[PDB]
Amino acid sequence: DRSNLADWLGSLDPRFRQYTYGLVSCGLDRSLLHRVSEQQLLEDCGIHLGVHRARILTAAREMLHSPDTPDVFISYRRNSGSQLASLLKVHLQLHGFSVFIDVEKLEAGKF
Amino acid sequence: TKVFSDIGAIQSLKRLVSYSTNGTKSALAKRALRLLGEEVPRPILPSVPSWKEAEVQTWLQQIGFSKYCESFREQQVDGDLLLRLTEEELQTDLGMKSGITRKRFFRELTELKTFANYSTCDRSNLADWLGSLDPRFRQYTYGLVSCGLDRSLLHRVSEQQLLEDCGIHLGVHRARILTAAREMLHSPDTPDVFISYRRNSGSQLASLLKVHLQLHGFSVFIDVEKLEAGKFEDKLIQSVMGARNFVLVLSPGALDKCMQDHDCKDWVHKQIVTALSCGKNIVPIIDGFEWPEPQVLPEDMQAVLTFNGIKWSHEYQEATIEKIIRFLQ
Amino acid sequence: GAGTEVQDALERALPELQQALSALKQAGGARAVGAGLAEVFQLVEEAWLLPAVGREVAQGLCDAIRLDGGLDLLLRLLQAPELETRVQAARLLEQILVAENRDRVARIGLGVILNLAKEREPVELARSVAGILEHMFKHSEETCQRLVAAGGLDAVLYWCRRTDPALLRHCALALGNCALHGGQAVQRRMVEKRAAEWLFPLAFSKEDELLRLHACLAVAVLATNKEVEREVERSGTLALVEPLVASLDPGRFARCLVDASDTSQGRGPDDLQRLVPLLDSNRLEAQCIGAFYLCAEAAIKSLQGKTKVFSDIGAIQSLKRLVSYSTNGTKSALAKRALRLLGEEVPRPILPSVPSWKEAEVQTWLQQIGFSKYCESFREQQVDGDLLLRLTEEELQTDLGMKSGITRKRFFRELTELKTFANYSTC
Ligand SMILES: *C/C(=C\CCCC=O)CCC=O
Ligand SMILES: *C/C(=C\CCCC=O)CCC=O
Repeated sequence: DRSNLADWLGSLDPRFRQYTYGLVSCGLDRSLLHRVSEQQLLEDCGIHLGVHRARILTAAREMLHSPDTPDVFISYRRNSGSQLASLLKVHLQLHGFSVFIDVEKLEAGKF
Repeated sequence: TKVFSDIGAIQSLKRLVSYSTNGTKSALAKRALRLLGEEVPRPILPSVPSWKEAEVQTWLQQIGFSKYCESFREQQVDGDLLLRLTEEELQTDLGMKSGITRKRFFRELTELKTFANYSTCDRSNLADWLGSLDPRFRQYTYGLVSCGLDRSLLHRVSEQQLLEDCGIHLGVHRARILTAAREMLHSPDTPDVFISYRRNSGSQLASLLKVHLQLHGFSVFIDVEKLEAGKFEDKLIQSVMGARNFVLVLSPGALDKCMQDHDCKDWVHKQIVTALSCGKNIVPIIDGFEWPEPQVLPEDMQAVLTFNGIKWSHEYQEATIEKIIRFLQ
Repeated sequence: GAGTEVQDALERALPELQQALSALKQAGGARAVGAGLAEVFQLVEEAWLLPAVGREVAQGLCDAIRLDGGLDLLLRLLQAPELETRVQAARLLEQILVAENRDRVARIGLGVILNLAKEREPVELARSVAGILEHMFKHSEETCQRLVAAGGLDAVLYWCRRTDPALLRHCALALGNCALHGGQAVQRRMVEKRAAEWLFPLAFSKEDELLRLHACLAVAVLATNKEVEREVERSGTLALVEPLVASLDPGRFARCLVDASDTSQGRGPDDLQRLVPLLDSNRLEAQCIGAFYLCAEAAIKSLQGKTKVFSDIGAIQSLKRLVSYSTNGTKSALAKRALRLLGEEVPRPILPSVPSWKEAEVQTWLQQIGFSKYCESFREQQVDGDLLLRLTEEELQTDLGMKSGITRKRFFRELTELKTFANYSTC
């Protein structure tokens, strides 16, 4: 369940969480949910209780409006500076720099 | 060893070795299955729709439905039929009584259909389109290319068609395909050059030039010297007379049959004449040619020696090509 | 008998590989490795006579160099700036390159192979490099996918504008393997690299007949890829196929396929299952190259008394269709020959004017699409031409007694092929 549809359904009503798998199998996710029909919910996703369909479907429709250049490069000896290299990258990536690392393993493709 | 079997590891490993692409993940899988002792399955050829009854039996065994191999052979299901099996056929004809078993079958099939290489049957790469909507959709490729839909036609299909014709069963899925389809409504005697040459000597250079020039946006024609019929090959010269540019491949002695060809019957001789006649842009390409006396040629073609030619070099092929193009009009 | 000799070989060859391993330690500047290379290359060339002497002794000698042999040392020898001897290593590597070595060098050698591929000008080198690439391409989906993208294809294509039999033969075989073994993706890339138009030189050279056949097998397989069909068609090289298959004789090239050393295009159940696609295509340029080759094997394999291959490969029924609904003389001559060479009776072509067919012609076609189980019911209900073209599922089920839905389905599929070939002029 990539979209935590479980928790969404679970917010409508804890008893709804049971329909998770049936919905993630028809492939619906949170973004698609705004488009499903009563019929789909019934046949495809196997929600059987009309009352339940209707509530899911409704809350779905309220989800219609409620859905070569890195910054830095680190060059270093893989044998000695490998440690510092990674460490910096991490730190800088946290701080909003896209970094690149001297992956020294490759010789092909016009030197 | 009984651990792995019960943990549900063996069948999982088999799949990593059946529908594999990566070398490593597959090496490892092979090793593991051997280490457990269980036979290692050979990978599946992915081009399903061109599979014979033999390959269907192999996959039936690697997804363990061997109970059924016999019925599949007796009804000689092959590649095409496999990809098109319905629940009914599976139940009745192939004799899979259990709904739950049908369901596990189809689940295995859908994995196949998704790994399939559909190149032989899909001219419009509908596979990749469907696969962009959602990787799980790629499984409908064959069903759509069989109703003949292609990318250009897709904008016109109905929900009903998708359901019945192409056998997409899940409404939800139909609806998404159909929608993205509708967004695809708005998102759906004279060659330039002729090369005349001796098929025995200049055949090499001829082709080479054509290729190079075709890359560079000239439509070329070649001296396919094999034909004598149809009013002394008048069709041959319709091409030359129409060919704005005329490349002559001058190999060492390319003008042998042209030499004193008074009947104008040698195709090379003929062409030279007709090009000269039409006042065509003649570019001789010099690759070992020693220039003869014009008098040894018929008068109608003597003047072809009076066109400035280009030295051929295989070594700096591209450079030579650019100069030749420069000389073309 | 064979093993005794293989063992005998290894008893000399392995210490000879060690005699080489001593030399393998140094460089070829002073021909320290140079002699050693010249030795072991020719030693495995003397042992390359053994696959012929026996049947594919290649494995034995190769495994020696692989498992513990200086296989990796030869890969490093390529890297070694002893260009004079790096071609000698390449020559040797090209030789010692069975499936075993191929997989191993796919892990390591691959990188160095391509690093050495970027070297172009040295012709002798290039020959051996295009050589290793040719074997490499025929390894795995991902191995192609690699080489193609990495300029391995771009190497063989830049060497396709050269003038050297072996170089050219190799390039042709490569683009062959690359088209065959590689995926959809690989193929698209080739055609978009202008590979179809680059096979033209090879296919247009009366000088070399085998080069042509190889060159055309390649372009033919590309045209089976419906998605790239048109681009191959407009290349011009696709028209150039059919004449060629007429010229040569399958028998003649069958002899030349005995001694393919399973390095070029050796006889095997693999190749057969990869030709059947062609025999089964739309393009008749493919169905020609298809039949030609499958006929060359229909010779050898019957001589080896192993016909059972074709039957199982699904080749026989495919061939029958090429001889039933045929138009072209060549593609049909070839088909007839092949079926005779396998011994299986050759079907007479079908008269295409279906709707004027009598009950007799319906029985004949029922037999050539193998539904003989049903011939009797078709005669008892005296189905003729008109009725055949109009059969419904219901009639087929009930009246003609085809119980199985799946069988009905295969029937109709065969019928639709008929209806499409039909001459409907009378009606
Ligand atoms: C060893 C086998 C496949 C792995 C491919 C390695 C590619 O790099 C095939 C044998 C299957 O049992
Ligand atoms: C030899 C047969 C057909 C080929 C036609 C040649 C045309 O050029 C017929 C015999 C069938 O078995």
